Amino acid sequence: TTLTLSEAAPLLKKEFREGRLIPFLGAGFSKPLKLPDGSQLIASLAKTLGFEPELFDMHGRFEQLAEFFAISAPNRLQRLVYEMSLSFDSAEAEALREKSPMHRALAALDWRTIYTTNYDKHVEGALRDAGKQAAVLASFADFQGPRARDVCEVIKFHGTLDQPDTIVLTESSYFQRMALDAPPDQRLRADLLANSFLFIGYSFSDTNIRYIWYRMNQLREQSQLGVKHSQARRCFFATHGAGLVQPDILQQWNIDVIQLDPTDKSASVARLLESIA
Amino acid sequence: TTLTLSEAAPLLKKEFREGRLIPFLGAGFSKPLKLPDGSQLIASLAKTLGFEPELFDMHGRFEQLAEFFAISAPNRLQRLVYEMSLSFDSAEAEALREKSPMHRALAALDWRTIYTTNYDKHVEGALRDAGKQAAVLASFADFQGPRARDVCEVIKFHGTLDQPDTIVLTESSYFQRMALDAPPDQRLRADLLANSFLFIGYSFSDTNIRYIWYRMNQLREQSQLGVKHSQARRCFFATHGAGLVQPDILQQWNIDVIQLDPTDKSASVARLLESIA
Amino acid sequence: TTLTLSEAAPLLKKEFREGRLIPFLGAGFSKPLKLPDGSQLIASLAKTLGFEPELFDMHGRFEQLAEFFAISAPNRLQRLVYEMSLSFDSAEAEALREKSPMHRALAALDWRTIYTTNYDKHVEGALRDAGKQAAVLASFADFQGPRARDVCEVIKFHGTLDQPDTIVLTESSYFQRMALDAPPDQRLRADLLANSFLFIGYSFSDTNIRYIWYRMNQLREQSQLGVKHSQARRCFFATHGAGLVQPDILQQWNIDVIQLDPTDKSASVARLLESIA
Amino acid sequence: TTLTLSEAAPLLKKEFREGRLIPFLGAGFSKPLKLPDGSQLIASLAKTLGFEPELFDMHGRFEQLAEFFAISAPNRLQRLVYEMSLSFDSAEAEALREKSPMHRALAALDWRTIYTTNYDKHVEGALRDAGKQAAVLASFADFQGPRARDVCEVIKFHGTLDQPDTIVLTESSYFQRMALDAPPDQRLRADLLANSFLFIGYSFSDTNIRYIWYRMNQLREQSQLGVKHSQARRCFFATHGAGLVQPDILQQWNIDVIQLDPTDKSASVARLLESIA
Amino acid sequence: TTLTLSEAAPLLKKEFREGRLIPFLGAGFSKPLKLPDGSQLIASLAKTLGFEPELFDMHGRFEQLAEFFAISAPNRLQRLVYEMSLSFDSAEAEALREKSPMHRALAALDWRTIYTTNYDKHVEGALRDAGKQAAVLASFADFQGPRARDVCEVIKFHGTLDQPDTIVLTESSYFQRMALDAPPDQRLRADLLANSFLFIGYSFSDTNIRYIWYRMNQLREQSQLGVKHSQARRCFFATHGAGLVQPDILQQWNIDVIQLDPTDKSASVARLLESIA
Amino acid sequence: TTLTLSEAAPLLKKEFREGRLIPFLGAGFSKPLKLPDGSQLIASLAKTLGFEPELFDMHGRFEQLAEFFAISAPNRLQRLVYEMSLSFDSAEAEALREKSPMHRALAALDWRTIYTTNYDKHVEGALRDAGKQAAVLASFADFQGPRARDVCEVIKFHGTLDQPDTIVLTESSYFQRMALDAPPDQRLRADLLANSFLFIGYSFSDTNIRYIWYRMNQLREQSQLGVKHSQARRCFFATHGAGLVQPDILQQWNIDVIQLDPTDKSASVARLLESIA
Amino acid sequence: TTLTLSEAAPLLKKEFREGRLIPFLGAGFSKPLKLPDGSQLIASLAKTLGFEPELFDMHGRFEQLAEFFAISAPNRLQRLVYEMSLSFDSAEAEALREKSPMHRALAALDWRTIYTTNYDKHVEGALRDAGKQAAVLASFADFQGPRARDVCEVIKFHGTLDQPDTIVLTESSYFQRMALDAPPDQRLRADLLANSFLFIGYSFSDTNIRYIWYRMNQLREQSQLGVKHSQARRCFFATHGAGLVQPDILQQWNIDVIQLDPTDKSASVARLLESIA
Repeated sequence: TTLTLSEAAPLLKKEFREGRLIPFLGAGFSKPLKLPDGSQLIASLAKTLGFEPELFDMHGRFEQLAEFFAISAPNRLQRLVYEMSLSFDSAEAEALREKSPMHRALAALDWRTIYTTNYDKHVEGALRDAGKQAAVLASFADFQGPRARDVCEVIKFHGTLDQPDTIVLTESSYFQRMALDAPPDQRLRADLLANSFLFIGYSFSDTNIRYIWYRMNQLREQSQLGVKHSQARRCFFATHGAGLVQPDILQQWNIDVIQLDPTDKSASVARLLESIA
Repeated sequence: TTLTLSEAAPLLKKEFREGRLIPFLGAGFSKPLKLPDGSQLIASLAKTLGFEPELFDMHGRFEQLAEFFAISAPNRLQRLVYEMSLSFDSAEAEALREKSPMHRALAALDWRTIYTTNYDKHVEGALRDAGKQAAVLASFADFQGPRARDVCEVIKFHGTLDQPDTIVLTESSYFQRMALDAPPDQRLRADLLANSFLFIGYSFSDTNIRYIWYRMNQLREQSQLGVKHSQARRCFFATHGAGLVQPDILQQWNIDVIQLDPTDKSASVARLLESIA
Repeated sequence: TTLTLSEAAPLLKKEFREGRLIPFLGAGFSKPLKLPDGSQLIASLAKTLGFEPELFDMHGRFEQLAEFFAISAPNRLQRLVYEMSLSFDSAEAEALREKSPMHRALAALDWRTIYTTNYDKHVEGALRDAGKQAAVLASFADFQGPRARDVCEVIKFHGTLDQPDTIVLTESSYFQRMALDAPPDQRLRADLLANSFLFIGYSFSDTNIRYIWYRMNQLREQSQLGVKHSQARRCFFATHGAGLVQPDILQQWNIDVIQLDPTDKSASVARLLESIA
Repeated sequence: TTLTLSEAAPLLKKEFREGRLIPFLGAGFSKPLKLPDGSQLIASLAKTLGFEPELFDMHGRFEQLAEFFAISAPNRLQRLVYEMSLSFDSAEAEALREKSPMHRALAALDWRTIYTTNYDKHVEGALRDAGKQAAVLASFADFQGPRARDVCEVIKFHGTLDQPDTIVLTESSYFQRMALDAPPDQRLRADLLANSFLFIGYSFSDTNIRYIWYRMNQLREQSQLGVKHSQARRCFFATHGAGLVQPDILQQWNIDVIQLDPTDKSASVARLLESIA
Repeated sequence: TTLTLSEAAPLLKKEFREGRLIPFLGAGFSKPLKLPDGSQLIASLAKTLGFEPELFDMHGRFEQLAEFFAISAPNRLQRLVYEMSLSFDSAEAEALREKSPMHRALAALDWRTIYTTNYDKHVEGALRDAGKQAAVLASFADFQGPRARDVCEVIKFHGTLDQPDTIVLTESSYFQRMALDAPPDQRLRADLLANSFLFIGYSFSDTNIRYIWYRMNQLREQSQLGVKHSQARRCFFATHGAGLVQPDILQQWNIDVIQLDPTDKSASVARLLESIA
Repeated sequence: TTLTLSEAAPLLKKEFREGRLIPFLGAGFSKPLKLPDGSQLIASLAKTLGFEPELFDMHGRFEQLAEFFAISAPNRLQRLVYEMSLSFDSAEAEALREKSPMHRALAALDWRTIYTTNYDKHVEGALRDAGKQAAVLASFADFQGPRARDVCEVIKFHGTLDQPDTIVLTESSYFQRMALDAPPDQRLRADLLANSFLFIGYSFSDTNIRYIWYRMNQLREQSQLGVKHSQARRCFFATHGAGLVQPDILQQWNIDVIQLDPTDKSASVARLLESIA
Repeated sequence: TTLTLSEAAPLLKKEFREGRLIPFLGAGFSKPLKLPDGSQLIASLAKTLGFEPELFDMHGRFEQLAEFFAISAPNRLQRLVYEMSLSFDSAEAEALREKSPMHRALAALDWRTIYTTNYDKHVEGALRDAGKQAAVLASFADFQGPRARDVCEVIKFHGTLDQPDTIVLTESSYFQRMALDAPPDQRLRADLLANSFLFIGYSFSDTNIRYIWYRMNQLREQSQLGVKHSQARRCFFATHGAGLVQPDILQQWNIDVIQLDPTDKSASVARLLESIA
């Protein structure tokens, strides 16, 4: 129950010719940019509170340690968003983004909507490197602004570093995004009615994208509760290690798993995006 | 920011004299009963599908492996609920429940409402051993039935083994209980307006009780959105290892952490419940 | 499809002996107290804005005219709540409440929970006249306070005049109570799981109690979505003019209509409450 | 250093003929209306918290006991404002206000501005009984509303019972009115530049009107800091017991003390207001 | 976001019929009177100190050069106020004031309060030419004096030339008027609670009236900090060149910009004041 | 809601190890020195004005009777400051200060800043008896003078007897210190941003330290009006009789009440200061 | 009335040996770091709103154009703070800060307190390059945190780029900092009582530092209003072009002007800071 590269290529091409394919890009898409972890950044900020960096990492997950900065030392949480903006959007990360085959193969296609969950600017900046125009959508003021219909709309699903109050990084902020009331969430509610999604750069043990995968399936079934049940467009999830139990769970959430070649991570994602063209 | 046994004893006693203390019992409360794990039970059922037991456990969490039985081999999921009912409610588990000081100290108090998240019958059966009456509340038909006001109402928050369609064990069933629409959820929505909760038998890395801890705090703040902000009754969480970061997070969710003595797990919980008397 | 007085009397008595009957009292229950209309009060306050009283009533419903005071002249809306508290809870209204057979027959029964939607104090004051104790529940601070189990809890579903920020009288406040997030709403979510309701003092053209009648039925059906469908306790609505189409609609909302004698309105309600005893 | 009735009568008449006399009415002006104390009302509300009424009065001043309701039981503070509105503005208090010679002698004069610090409506209602028009000014919305120049403006310096969020009764609300930032305070800042004040109904041990007496003098001296020092209009304070040290202190705060006849309190105030005519 | 002449005429007329419109007149209102600059006057007085007139103007703003006379040669600062009184209030300036259509259209309306920031007498003298009475209010002794209610009160916000110690012309005097403690400032604190302002004769680059525009908005928001936020009366600013960014800033300071016809400056202001009639 | 000696000892020790604990010493700290009352001293000076000492005390509070000397007989007010300097700083008061355990336990700790409100020299002289250096700060010339960083700065909040023009003893001087413009007040404005305060030697009925307790809380909340609300360091107030209502009021002013043993007043304060060490 | 380099060197050295000299660093101190203007940055962000960059600069000052982004397009104001943090704190600005003789001569001295008004980190980073420790103080949470007495405290008077809600850059934020209520303002109120200030890097036409220069002088004179007038420590302002009128104004604001050599701006500031050593 797992597609290969050559099997999924005519399936993705059919969704793209009629304009109904939306990429949903994760943290693994920014892997060739050699960015800092963030868990390494939050551990070095804990030295001022008396923590050793390996000892502060012991006390919980990354969003739980950021919860601790949000309530006990709020000036260090703003310091964390500050030095991620210097690191994730540095000039060295732009130079790797010029030569990355993943970001070139993404920008070679005329997308209409691109979703991403990472905070850096390298999804839009890939489109600017190809001479294309992109519109960042993170806050209410971004949606209200005018733009042309030719422009690909890049929705920052968890905020952008240039709008620091849109960042979803604290554990309490992840829990209140489960109600789906943010402006990126309301845009997702209308796009799942018409489109198929291509999830790239996630792991099966994320537990946040798994709730989104569940909740998208529940909103598709709820949208056809009184009418006869019609078949929906199939979503996709590109993986390098699919496993043996998790692809069967994802079938019932309207998502087919695509096994990519695990020898070179960045090349096999680039061959997937070039087979859509 | 952590209470001890002697510091939390007058705080719990003040809530109990005016009838506003509700225990919320977890899987660690059934630890002295020597029950099977359930993850061990689901691994031995996977031998018929060609899995080694250590290899089937590798492919995900326990609720995710039960999701796999719910969609690929539904007769093995009903087999799992069957042999948990033979194991968790066996005669050997009742005999340990007679002599358990945790279950005796729980039943020595005249509670009005007891919440529990585990499937076995040993919360009510502790009350039956003390000569007291208990009313199990898991489904809609349980709430509709008549009972006296003297009877302690034990709400099975995740179902009961004698009503197998109420069991919350599949991963999709955990995700749809986050909307809080079940009859145990609607009872919780009214009890958080008036009561304080005593959480016993959980870990900080549960990620399901953490959403409940968040969502109870959000429903308290939402219930006083137009009126002036008044101080609510404080909830409590008894732990044997509190850590160093997690008790500060729980303070903002209206929950004080009680450090119990970690040398004997079962005795220190029993000294907590006897200090309320 | 309409019950009479003698037909509904053993049905109401069976629900009352096992403690599962809750009155839900409307504005028609305070009809013998000779209170001012409120629409007459809001029209006389509009003289300072240049309106004739018959002309200000023309421009919309009562909750819509109170919306106009909430946004254009907020000191007149607080004046309206002020002079309803002088009028609805006057000493002349208490003296009629002493001799009212509706309020005496209500207080002759040992209720556990009484719901009411009107702002005046005459539901609790009927219980105080019979020597019984009542607990007013309108805000979050009311639920948090201590009380005995013998005391009948009177939940003010639309607020109380002694807590003016709990009053649901503006049109926008009626619309945001449709989400059912207030503390009287969260108490209603748990009481519909176990109880039957006796609606007294409403009209079929209210359009606010009709949404509540719909939404209670939807929450009963949602509470048994996975289990087998069991039969719920039947609710009741006492009327003096039932009509011919509206009682059939109410049957599908789990509500039986009771036709009372329309010659004397107050006496026939009093004969209903005395047949429960 | 104390004026009598006949000595102060040509001094008050000269300020009134040129329209520069403003009454500043205290709690002693509502003494013939036989109102409840308020300290008696707050003591009877403390029975629900377990206090005896003589024991709750022991723990502090009246504004300090109202501070205790504002933070520990906020629904009882709104209950206090509720039952003062039923008591201070009752029909029995209006009937005594019809026949009170103090309120008749106040309304027989064509005032331009009347200040009062008590919450009841009996300063305006005295003017309505004489067939005159009055404009209540307590909140920002009251000043914004239109009115004629003939109408006497009655500024409620500590709020009105029909606008309960304007009430200055909590101790913290008295402390933040010392900064003089409320809309009645900003009106007082401009009226002290041109007018003389007649303080009626205070005691020397009030400690709130003493700060106002100090701060008015400081604002007069600050308003002529660069120009040559000119003589200001003299303010007045009518008393029944002047004492021996306190009238000399008030001379340096630009206030002359008028000794009234202490045998009948209400008659001697009425002879003062009739000598102005 | 800019009103025209015909759009703002019913808005100004509605504020004037209910007596809540106050003009706030600047230096551009005395432009047709052909007065000397003052910066030209202070430069010619610097010849005695060894300055060329174009060189003395180089060393700072006009209020900063007057600061230099206040501390290094105080007899030349009094000389400056002397020869402004001979020049700004000359007989030639009165003869132009007789025939000025701006000053005739101002005096054709029955104002209650007129604010002005310029030192000359031509705001009152316009009212004396129309046969109307005016009361100059600049110092504490002016407010203390008696007057009738029919008389329009003209408050000199920065002093008058006949009271030379009230002149606000030194830079240090402008800085200490930012605390708003002068008698014209205390009158402004009470008038912003009830009135709308018509600012005529200023520029956007003044930086002194911009602080007043900010501080009036802050005092309106501070006056409704505990009550519900009600809508205030809108202020107005008549301009001949509005620009493109500055009218949007003024919207948040409760001020609408009125674009007047820039071809004839004096005629378009006169058409504005005649449309109010 | 009241700490004991052993409960508050680790809380005070944590603030002291990081140098953020400032004592704020009242008149009860100079109680073992057997000083004259001052109210007894001002009554004996009134014999020359014709007053009996028990009769002069009747006419007002102590600061009000000192107001009477400031305006009617100014040479007796300077006589009062003269004979307090002979009495409060006598050689007999120094000998009791040598053996006082309160003053020894205060000087055994290396404080950085000590505030006191009493006029005598016995707070610095306690530090000189322990061989430590102290710097008295009362006037502007004291702050301007040079000193080392090792020296504990003792700020005389109400003046010192060796600088008689700094004494805050007249009622008008207490009222003008409520604006917080004195040099001890400006130092307090910066120290509340970083430090926690230990109030020793006051009563709940002081009404001057209650305004300071209010105003410190208001300045903490004003200092974080635009940023997210962070938790401040908790202040402390040591008492021998705490009462039952007043400790709850002080909780909202960021002050925890410490109940000391009332059997020996001086010993229980000394055990508090030695538990910090 | 202007000091030279050699004349001011023993005056600055005497204030530094006794620890009473505080630098107050402006935007001209970050001039050798080759930072972008900010007015250039805000003009390039206006291209998305339809402005040419030379045309958007025409419509007002820099803080007024940032006011326009704060109310009409708030996502571009956060974009401005974002790309100043990438530009002002870049790695190229750190490398120039290593070799800057101004920043080396500043860090060669053991300061106790350094004030700065610019947003970049190069005042602390100069101290970190010399192996010294610095503590950034911008928000309330910064003052509450612990630190040693050896550490130089660098107070960011207008905020820091790593705490974006502390930035004072909008025109309305400059106007509300004139009340001096921010935590850097409250620290300035206590430091002017004891210290002398060295202002480096400002112009005479700033109009914001001129209000601070005025208001510091007013707070020194207010702090000695009742005592005899003593001479204060003299403040200093280093300039490259002093002019001819402005140094005489600054003498009355307790500030002496130091004329530095205008041929090399950065070298003459470095010779000033090395003459203090």
